[PDB]
Amino acid sequence: AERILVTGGAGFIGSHLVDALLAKGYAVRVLDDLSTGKVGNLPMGDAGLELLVGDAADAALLADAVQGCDAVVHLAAVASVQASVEDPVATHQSNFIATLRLCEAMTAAGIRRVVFASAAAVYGNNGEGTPIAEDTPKSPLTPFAADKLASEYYLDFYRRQHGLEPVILRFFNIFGPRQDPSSPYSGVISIFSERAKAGRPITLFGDGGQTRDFVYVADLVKILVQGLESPAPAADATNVGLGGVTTLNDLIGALQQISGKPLQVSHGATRSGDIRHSKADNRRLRERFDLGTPSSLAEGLERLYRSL
Amino acid sequence: ERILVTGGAGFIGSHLVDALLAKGYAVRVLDDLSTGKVGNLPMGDAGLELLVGDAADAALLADAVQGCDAVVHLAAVASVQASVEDPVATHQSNFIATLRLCEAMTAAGIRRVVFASAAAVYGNNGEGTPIAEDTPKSPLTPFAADKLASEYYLDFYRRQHGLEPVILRFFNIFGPRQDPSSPYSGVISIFSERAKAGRPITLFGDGGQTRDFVYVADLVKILVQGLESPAPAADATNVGLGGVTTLNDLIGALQQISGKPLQVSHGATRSGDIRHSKADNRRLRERFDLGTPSSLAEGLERLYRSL
Ligand SMILES: NC(=O)c1ccc[n+]([C@@H]2O[C@H](COP(=O)([O-])OP(=O)(O)OC[C@H]3O[C@@H](n4cnc5c(N)ncnc54)[C@H](O)[C@@H]3O)[C@@H](O)[C@H]2O)c1
Ligand SMILES: NC(=O)c1ccc[n+]([C@@H]2O[C@H](COP(=O)([O-])OP(=O)(O)OC[C@H]3O[C@@H](n4cnc5c(N)ncnc54)[C@H](O)[C@@H]3O)[C@@H](O)[C@H]2O)c1
Ligand SMILES: CC(=O)N[C@H]1[C@@H](OP(=O)(O)OP(=O)(O)OC[C@H]2O[C@@H](n3ccc(=O)[nH]c3=O)[C@H](O)[C@@H]2O)O[C@H](CO)[C@H](O)[C@@H]1O
Repeated sequence: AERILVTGGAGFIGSHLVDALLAKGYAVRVLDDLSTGKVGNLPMGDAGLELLVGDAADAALLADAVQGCDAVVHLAAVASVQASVEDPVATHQSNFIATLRLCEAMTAAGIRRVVFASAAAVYGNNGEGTPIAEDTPKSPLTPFAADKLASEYYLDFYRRQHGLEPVILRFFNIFGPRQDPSSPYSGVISIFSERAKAGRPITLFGDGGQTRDFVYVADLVKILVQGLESPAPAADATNVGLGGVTTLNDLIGALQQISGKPLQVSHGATRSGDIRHSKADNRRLRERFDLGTPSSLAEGLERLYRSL
Repeated sequence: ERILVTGGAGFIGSHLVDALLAKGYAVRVLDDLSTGKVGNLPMGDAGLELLVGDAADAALLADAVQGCDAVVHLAAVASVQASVEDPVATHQSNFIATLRLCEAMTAAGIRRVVFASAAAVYGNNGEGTPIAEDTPKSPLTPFAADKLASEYYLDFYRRQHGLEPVILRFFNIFGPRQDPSSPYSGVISIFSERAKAGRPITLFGDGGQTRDFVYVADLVKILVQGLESPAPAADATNVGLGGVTTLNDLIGALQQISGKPLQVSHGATRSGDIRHSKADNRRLRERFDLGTPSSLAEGLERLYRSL
């Protein structure tokens, strides 16, 4: 049985990927420092699962972790953009050095396929209010965003210089069960859903007209598995957004209806770094992957709410 | 007023150090002497202070910026090929040193930093076209990705912490003290050393390739203006002259300077070589006082006369 190394596999997106890889018959090795990841997210009773707790920027750990692995999915990073604004030096280790060290370890081990979690943040404000195509000029505004873009550049260098096979995916806004809502900068759907379940007020920053291209985690996981299994993945990046439009106000009403309970909406000022309109151009994604019928917002919110 | 020059013992840096001392600045050099040479520096000037160490070293940088009014950040492993051979080690010099400097400048309250970026951030996208600053980016090596990442971090420190970066993308700089010791050294430093020594040169390709060559003294003038301008622009500026010199032109010009003919061996075209590279220097002309730059023949004669 083939083995998949998944960095950041104990986190929100990773642990769902781990569940799906195991069900398909893969062996899975998780590398995670448990900074936001959780052992309780993993099916520790699965004989096909191994867990290494450590830093993904640690070259000695990566030299051990890649041995016996046939492919990689690189999800480890400090996901909070705001954390990179507060501490660019520390987060640069997790958000870029880990990518560089993984490229070194994969090339030494002879492993070619790596699926990489890049981010819509590399566009910055360029293309706002339009479907953002992948060749939109880049404008990373934070150390996180610049580190994701730098990661793409280095992955492409190892592709051309050393035969690596990167699958670069720029996630738009992912949501669903296990997304951690404990931070004021957690994803808005995890925060809003947690408050609605508890019967407590949510806070809306701005007028609510901001739009996001939300993707339910199970649809992203399908794309991640396809990235591991495709015979000759494209060299350049692929947006993972649906090209859908959801205002925060749409989200508030849909969530309130699903919860069956009243929802108080308090106000706060528009966030300083807030992009108003964000939407992916889905053409490369629809050409390169079989999306099937993705979950609608309502379907994804219901699955989230019913899990808590 | 004291200026910190990281990489100040190198080719461009030491010419800058000379100019800054001549203008009355005190100058502090931070250099690890990997390629820089103390012989490039006017040691015992009494306005010159030399620190030897790693520009990525946090504690050394904290000392180096203390008492400094401005910074020129030239330290990097200049060789693209060394970054191909060792991405991990060169990332420390080519990017971490920039991040650590941003941190040290913010803590010490120093705003102005002139930064040596590079035409390599464009990859091959500039082939055959005047290369403007919004030419799409395609850094092909760790060196080029690190220069561009340095740019992005510098802009983040500008918006988040009040830094004043002057981002300059150098095209093909040449002149005295440029190390001709590598096969990948600048073509002018290699051809000039061979012409002075009366030894054959190797031309990779047909010699029709064109480059936008900039004599180091003209770049140094731009660097000083970056330090002294009252309100520099936030985005990058290409440093080229918009000049077009074929390698066959360069060979003929050097033959005429040296007085002897140059034997020219024929090599294959380098893989990935850009055939036609020219800056669109409109932003340079608008933001800086270019005066009358040295022609190629002028810069070649000054280089050749110093060998
Ligand atoms: N909307 C989204 O969720 C979204 C959007 C764009 C990009 N991404 C990217 O997707 C990936 C997964 O994010 P997520 O939403 O599941 O959040 P997450 O925080 O739950 O997952 C991040 C995981 O990485 C682990 N990790 C962090 N630093 C590490 C290190 N130095 N060494 C080892 N493990 C480390 C954490 O413990 C956690 O399990 C990240 O790269 C993130 O930046 C997510
Ligand atoms: N045509 C060109 O010469 C050209 C073109 C584009 C960019 N640049 C950039 O201009 C700057 C100067 O390059 P140069 O042509 O003068 O070459 P150079 O090698 O002579 O100068 C580089 C200097 O930086 C120093 N240095 C290197 N790593 C260091 C470290 N970790 N800590 C401290 N000092 C360190 C070296 O000792 C040397 O003195 C570099 O950033 C280079 O990438 C040059
Ligand atoms: C010295 C230098 O800064 N080189 C940089 C410059 O390369 P460039 O190719 O622009 O400059 P170069 O000086 O390395 O070479 C210019 C031309 O001369 C040719 N040639 C060179 C040596 C020789 O002995 N014979 C010969 O024919 C060479 O193949 C090339 O066609 O720009 C690139 C980015 O786009 C990289 O940043 C390179 O590192």
